[PDB]
Amino acid sequence: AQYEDGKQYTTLEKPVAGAPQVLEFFSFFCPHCYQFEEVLHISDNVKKKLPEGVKMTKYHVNFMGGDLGKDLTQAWAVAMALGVEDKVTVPLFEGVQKTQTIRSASDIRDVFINAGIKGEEYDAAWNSFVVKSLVAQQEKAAADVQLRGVPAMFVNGKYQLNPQGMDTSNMDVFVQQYADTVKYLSEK
Repeated sequence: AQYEDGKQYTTLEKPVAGAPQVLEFFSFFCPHCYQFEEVLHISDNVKKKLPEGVKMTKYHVNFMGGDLGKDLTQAWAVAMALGVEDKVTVPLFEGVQKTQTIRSASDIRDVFINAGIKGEEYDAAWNSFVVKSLVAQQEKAAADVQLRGVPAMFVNGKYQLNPQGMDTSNMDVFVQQYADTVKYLSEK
């Protein structure tokens, strides 16, 4: 065919019931994730091709960057709770990978302050039980597909995007092929 299991995607031999429709995993420590967000705008181009009613989920992971990795998963939980994903994603990536000015939870906090979230409300979110269960969700979803690498995308709890099986000569063409694959899998 044109889309083949093992080629643009793989199939989970252990499918995950009740999973988010489009589920993306990343780490602010992850170099291809930086590309995916900053150069390729994968998430955004996928959304643009997704059908009516399809919700998109993105979670952070713990298995990169040790102690700071976990802080970043909690901070992403804070970002999701406050709905400020689009204001911190770029400075977190650049603070971790470009300028390397993020070395502690306090430096992560600074990024939110500079993006205009108030100290009081950041610290309240950070310590909140709603953020705790939001961290729990991120971990459980990763555990469900027994995730050992990022970037990763899963469709309908049963298909996993396979970007190595796509041409990378042209970055634009790579993205469209990627988003079209997500759309195809979505309609399966």
